[PDB]
Amino acid sequence: DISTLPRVKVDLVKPPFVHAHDQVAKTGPRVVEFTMTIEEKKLVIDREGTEIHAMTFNGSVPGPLMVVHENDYVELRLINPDTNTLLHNIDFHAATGALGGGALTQVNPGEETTLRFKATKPGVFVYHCAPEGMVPWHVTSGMNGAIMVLPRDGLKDEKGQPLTYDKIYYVGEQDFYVPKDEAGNYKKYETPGEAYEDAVKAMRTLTPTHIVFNGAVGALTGDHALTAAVGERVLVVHSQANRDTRPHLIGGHGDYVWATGKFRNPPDLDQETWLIPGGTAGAAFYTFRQPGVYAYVNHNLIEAFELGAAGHFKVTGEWNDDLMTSVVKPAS
Amino acid sequence: DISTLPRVKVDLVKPPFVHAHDQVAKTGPRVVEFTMTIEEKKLVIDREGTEIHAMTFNGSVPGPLMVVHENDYVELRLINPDTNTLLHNIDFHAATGALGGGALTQVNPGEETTLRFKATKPGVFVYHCAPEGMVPWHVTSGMNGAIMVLPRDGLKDEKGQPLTYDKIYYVGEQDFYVPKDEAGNYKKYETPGEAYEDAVKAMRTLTPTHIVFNGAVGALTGDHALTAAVGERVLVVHSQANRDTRPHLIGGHGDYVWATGKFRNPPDLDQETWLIPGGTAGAAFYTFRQPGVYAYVNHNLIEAFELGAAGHFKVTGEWNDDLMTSVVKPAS
Amino acid sequence: DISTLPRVKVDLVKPPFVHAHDQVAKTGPRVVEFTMTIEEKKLVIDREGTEIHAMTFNGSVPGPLMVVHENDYVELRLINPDTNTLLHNIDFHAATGALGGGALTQVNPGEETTLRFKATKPGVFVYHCAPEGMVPWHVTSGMNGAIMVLPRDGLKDEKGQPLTYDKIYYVGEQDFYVPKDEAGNYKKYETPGEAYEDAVKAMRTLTPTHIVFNGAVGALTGDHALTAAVGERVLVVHSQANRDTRPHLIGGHGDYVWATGKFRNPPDLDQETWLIPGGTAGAAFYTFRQPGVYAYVNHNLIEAFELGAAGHFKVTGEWNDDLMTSVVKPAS
Ligand SMILES: [Cu+2]
Ligand SMILES: [Cu+2]
Ligand SMILES: [Cu+2]
Ligand SMILES: [Cu+2]
Ligand SMILES: [Cu+2]
Ligand SMILES: [Cu+2]
Repeated sequence: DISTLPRVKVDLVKPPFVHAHDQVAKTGPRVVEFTMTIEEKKLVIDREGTEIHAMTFNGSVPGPLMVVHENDYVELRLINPDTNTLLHNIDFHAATGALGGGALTQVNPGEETTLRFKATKPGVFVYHCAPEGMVPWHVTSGMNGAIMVLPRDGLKDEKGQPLTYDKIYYVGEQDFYVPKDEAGNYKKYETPGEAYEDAVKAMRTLTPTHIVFNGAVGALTGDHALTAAVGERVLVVHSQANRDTRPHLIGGHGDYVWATGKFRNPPDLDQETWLIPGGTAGAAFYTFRQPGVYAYVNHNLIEAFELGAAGHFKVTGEWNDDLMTSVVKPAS
Repeated sequence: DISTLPRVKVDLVKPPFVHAHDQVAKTGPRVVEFTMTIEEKKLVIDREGTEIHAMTFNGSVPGPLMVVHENDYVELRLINPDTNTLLHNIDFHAATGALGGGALTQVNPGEETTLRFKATKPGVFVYHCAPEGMVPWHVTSGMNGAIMVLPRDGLKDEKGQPLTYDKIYYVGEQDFYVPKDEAGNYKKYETPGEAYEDAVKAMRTLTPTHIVFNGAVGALTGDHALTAAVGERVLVVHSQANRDTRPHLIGGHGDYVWATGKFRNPPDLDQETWLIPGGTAGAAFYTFRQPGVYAYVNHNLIEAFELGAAGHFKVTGEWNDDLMTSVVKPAS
Repeated sequence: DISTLPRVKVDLVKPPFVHAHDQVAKTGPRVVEFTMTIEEKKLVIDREGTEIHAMTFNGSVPGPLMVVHENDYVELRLINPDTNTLLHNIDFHAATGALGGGALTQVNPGEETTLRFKATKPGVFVYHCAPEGMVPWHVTSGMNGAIMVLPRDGLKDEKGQPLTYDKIYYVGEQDFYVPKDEAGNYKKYETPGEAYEDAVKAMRTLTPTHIVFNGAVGALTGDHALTAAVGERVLVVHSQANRDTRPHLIGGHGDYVWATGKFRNPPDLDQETWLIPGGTAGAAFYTFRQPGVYAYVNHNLIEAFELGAAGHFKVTGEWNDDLMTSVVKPAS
């Protein structure tokens, strides 16, 4: 009887941060209540000032990471304010039935809905908007995020020993398909309906114009670089709702990686680069061993360094000359 | 001595259906006899009426699924009728030697050949035509299928317990590269030889114009939707002879997935989306838990919803409100 | 104390060959000394005579395979002769810290540097040049290779039994993005600086013009085909520094495959095709069972047969008619 279960309301946070949670379940199964408000907004996605009409969950690309435990119930109140122009919904890859909830959550502007589903499978999973006839447009406009369903006894390694993270970050990778004129400049549009056929044409090329982390070129750099300390165990959750990606920590590794994100499977060990298929979330665990700057990239290096799929970690602590040293510094 | 083994003749069926077979071998090793007739034919592949010259095994794209057990012999009689215009052959990824049989099966129109090979490795495997100098043209014109080699004691889960399916479907995913003029309209051709250089040019773009299941946009929808009942265990075999794909059951999961199709390996559990590399067949097992419509898609959603890589399951049975429910239906 | 360890100097060889090494470590940990000299040179990459300005480690594309054991130290002297024009460096995916060494190895023409790192994780790993602001240009101009870090007790199968190879080959797969004019012909450039923006434009299309093994179309064919004998156990290491690939041995299999290259993980068994993500090296082990010609390809068959990603094995020995035979040779 679900009415007899504890309810807990979660207040979500902006990626790449993640709301507070317990890795090992400190309660029995609960109904975990989330609220997200859809926001259609202009977003500047690159250094040139290219501005698109983004479709977001909770004002961000990606949408926030939701975190529950296996066999919790997820209850989501989805709000589509009358300041928006489009119909939206939500599909959870974690859920079973009704197109992941999409069939039950169609909200016109000025409407809201509440969906409840049982999180029966542990893993990281994509969620995204999926309105009938317009699915890839919404998804490639930013309307996706992820949900992590932790095993009730937390994460385990390939031998069944606990893996406990000290920090968790969520990197949502977004492929945008900004329509171009024949000279190659980005086109700009007066209404969503007037943009639609050109959006479809741009998507059909299958060639993204931008591939970004946390919604824009350089979003995870500078004052917004990810941080860690030598010796800290960090879990990076990475999602891509539409297109394959291949994350790589430049200077590091994925010590334990669930490339397709599902925690009943033993992790892959010692990965340099891992493939997260389009429509999947993955998770990588690493213990930092050296200080300094790391780049976290999609290792199609064109996608990383020309199209935007690169962020930074800044790591504090002691340098280990046993692991790496310059013997002879560059010289004539 | 192969002459002392039982022979069994199989009558193949059109995808997505699969010929009758036993999951657990009820006989010792056998010579399993198949016959396929090559058919070059016009096929309408989309809702616009785009018509291509398809090259098929047995009149279908994909070719039929063949099913044998490990250490059976597969004996194929391949017929190229004099009504065809091209040289064809067959390469089995399940076979060992002679380019998978391709070197031994070159049949001009009006010729036939019979190949026998030992199915030494259990899994789902691609087969395709591969004529010297013309390989990707034949494959991307539809001339591919798959063969399933079951373990003699049937499928097993990650712990070695039996997995028995109630139903099996074969989804062949086909990438077509229809030549376009500079305005972007599809070109139409008077002879294969006159089409060839433009086919090569179109392929070289590496951008398919269509990506379809069972040979056409919408082929697995409507009266031809896949079916199941709540509680039925379904195995979906999925092949792609040329290009990576990422299957996803919208509203469901891959409970047990062999993404690269080889049954000596433990399956991946609880998958949302799985990556089947180009030139591979994969297999996913799911037990339906909810009724209604499911979409089975390539989760590059542009490929699914704009280029054609989407089918439907219609599932009968009882709705489970514990797994999913609308708490508050969409309202103002 | 690293000064108390044995030092061993390795003399590298040109791919696809690999320098001599022991699979099982016959000494304790060592400092393994390598030297590579950067060479910028013109390379003809296709049958049409398309000539690019390649950037190489040691004069080859790919760079040579380095082979050490887990917990050895790798000491590399990198030389950038004054006959080159560009700044280069080296990033090892096997290393920990300083962007894989890239931050410590920036060498202008006329400079050299020596880097030492501890090879703490067993596997095959990519190395590549990665100069700040120019990374994908150098990598896609050929400046990448791989390093194999063997477990001290050699390779093991999924049950922990030894796997010993008789022969090893290194196949580096290179994606080139040769700039094209609007008619589609390759453009040719007077200086690197004058080529740069067009190189960037070509890369941004995300569509390689050439995808080659060992630096050119047909490099691993004819007198340079890979060789083996029936019954020989062969390990093929395959890297791709920028783009996903899907190797396949036509007529064979990957008996044991580490698709993402890391030997602490059990191998995948009986693979037809495997996915090596961009920025990764993988390794496949096969025991030949049939003589003749095999094709080793990227199984996007357009990439293989139109863009160049195909090589040959020539295998000597006895034909096994039990595994495959022509029953009825092609006839009217
Ligand atoms: Cu939406
Ligand atoms: Cu989805
Ligand atoms: Cu053919
Ligand atoms: Cu093939
Ligand atoms: Cu360089
Ligand atoms: Cu790298």
